[PDB]
Amino acid sequence: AYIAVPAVVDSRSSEAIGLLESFGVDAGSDANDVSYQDHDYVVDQLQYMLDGYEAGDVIDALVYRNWLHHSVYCLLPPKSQLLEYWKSNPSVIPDNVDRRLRKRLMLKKDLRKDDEYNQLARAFKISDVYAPLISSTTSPMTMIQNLNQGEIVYTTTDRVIGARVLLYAPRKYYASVPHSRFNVGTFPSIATPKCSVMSGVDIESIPNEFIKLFYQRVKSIHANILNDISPQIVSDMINHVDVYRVDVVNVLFEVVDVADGLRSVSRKLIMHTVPVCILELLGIEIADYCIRQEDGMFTDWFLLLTMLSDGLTDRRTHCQYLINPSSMPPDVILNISITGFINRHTIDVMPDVYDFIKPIGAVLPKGSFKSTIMRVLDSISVLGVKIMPRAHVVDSDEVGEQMEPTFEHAVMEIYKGIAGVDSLDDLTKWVLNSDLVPHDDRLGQLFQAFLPLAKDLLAPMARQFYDNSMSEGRLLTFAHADSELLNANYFGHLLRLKIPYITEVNLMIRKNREGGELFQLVLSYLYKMYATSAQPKWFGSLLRLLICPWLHMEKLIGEADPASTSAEIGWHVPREQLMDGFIPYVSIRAPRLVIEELMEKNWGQYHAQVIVTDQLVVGEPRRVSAKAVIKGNHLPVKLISRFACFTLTSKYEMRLPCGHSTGRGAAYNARLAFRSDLA
RNA sequence: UUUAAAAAUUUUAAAAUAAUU
RNA sequence: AUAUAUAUAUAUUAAUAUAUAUAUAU
RNA sequence: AUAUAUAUAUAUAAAAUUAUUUUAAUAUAUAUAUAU
Ligand SMILES: [Mg+2]
Repeated sequence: AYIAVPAVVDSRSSEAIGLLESFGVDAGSDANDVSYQDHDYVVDQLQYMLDGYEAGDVIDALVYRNWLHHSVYCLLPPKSQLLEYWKSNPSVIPDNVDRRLRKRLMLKKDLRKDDEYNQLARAFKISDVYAPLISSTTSPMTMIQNLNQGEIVYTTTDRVIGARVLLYAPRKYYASVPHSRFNVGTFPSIATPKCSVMSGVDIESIPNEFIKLFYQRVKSIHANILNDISPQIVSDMINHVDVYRVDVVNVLFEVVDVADGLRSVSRKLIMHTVPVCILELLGIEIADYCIRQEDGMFTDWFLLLTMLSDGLTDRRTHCQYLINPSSMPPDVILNISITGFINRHTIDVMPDVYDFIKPIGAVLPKGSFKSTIMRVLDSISVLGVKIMPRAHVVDSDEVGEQMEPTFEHAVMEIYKGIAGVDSLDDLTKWVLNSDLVPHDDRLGQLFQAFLPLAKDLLAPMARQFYDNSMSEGRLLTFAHADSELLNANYFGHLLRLKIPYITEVNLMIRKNREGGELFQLVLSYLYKMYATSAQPKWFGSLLRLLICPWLHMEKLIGEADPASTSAEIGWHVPREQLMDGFIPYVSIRAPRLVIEELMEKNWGQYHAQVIVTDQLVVGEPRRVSAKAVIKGNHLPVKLISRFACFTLTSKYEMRLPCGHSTGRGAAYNARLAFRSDLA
């Protein structure tokens, strides 16, 4: 038998990870008959072969492979070096080769200029000697056919796909498996009657993007002849822990209005890739739930779910939904009822944009729940780590509040430029009519005045504020539009974000804000008009990274020794220059065997000017604030491998638990240095 | 009966000088 | 005695900054 | 923890349009002619 899965299957590691409990199969037992297959090199060959050929030809060829039929290529050097190898060590010559050619190669002459051997080599071709010879222009369908029928195939090129490539001659003449009745691996085929494909995982959620292309192309042409089997059917047929790889499903639920004992389904939705660990933690299963529980504010485990995922779309009309944040009708979600779970798979929580250790700027619209998400995020501290303290995050209003006329006060006086308004309430009435969605022309006349305030005041103030903030440690900073972080030249990762709710209603729900609620809302419209359209991309994309890796590591280092499983890596200054103390800058947490490996890495080729001060901090541990400015290069994440759970924010500060006296401050030209205990 | 029209192609890849965006 | 071209032959392949180790002194 | 001398290694400076000038021995030896 043979089964194909949407994932890169390997015979070494895929047994360790399993992949079958991954996709949701109950293979767990003394099964030892589901033998995997090596498709790493096959994916690499597919990528290399799409470079020259066409995707349709390559995929429609590779689909007709009999993966349970062992075979192999072996490439020949070109004709010249081939003949050189025929000559030297001549007792390997196939008998097809011409009698004259063999009789002339068996001679010990220099072969400098043999008048007849030159002709005999000119009229010699490789294709006649070795029978199955693929081509330099094979037009690959015969490649897969010849791999299907036979044991060895002879190529004169490297662009081949289907099996491994073996060398024919020694390296000089070139330039620079048992079955188990339940074989599995990627790349479905239709070679036999027993090839099956495991359904249950959507096509748009496949993460590899080459397996994804292969599946799309094969499933749009061979839909009616493929054998689909779900994870339950596969289960019935059968019957250095990596962090940042989490299992995700999505929840199927509908809205219910249980008034006076009469159930009434109202709407059906899909939560779109909440991670499985959070559903396990919160104890979510098939039952009814109330998602407010008091005073019309969400119960906040529901808020955590909605903020840890992508967004929910209606199942009737396949479009996004954006559930209502208020508690006023027409639409109010007060009671839901989860009904099932569909496609499960792993994803890489580490975004590709994040490779170096640097600050993070998360742009959100105005009316989002930034305050409540901060209140909910500052509490988590898994292994005594405090993954996101409240002091490491920069509020969105801070850069505008630090001005003599603050920014919002500066824009409140904008009604003087209009032809005639005479008051802020008349401005809010002249802009949007008797609901939101203001008049676009009037909003444009207002934006032409709002813009110079944002380009001439806010940008110059922010260009200094973000520098001052970057000096004193990594911080997670928010904003109301990417243009704020782009005009003011912001350093760090620029993550746009978005929330699954209607943010414009929060601007009416919240009361005690400067100016009327209508003014806050018009201000949000102006920021949204100053936005430079680009994909906001689902706020949960960040919170999933923030939370998920720690929960997994808590299973591995839940009970080990804190001294043996810990570390900290900061800027070092020698015991002199007191006219040793290091600023932390990072706090690693990982098993002992990886701390041993991190203990020996360089960590010293990274420099920065640390400027210690003499100011005291109200916090308990007696410590003095400091600063630091990296010079040359930034710490890449590869050093802190995928097996440790580090922190993303940190303040710069030094503790002084010896001879308490703060003298004069200074700059010292620190050097990075690993700092753990004995372990 | 002897003479003659002859091809005006490119975008010419790099290295130095000068002018410009 | 010098050089140029003619035929052949032969060999042949073409500023600043930083890091590391040695030594001497503190 | 540092200073000086030494040795080794590394990083840094672009694209386009226009016009002009230069890019088939490397060397020697024998036989031929010529010039100084
Ligand atoms: Mg210019």
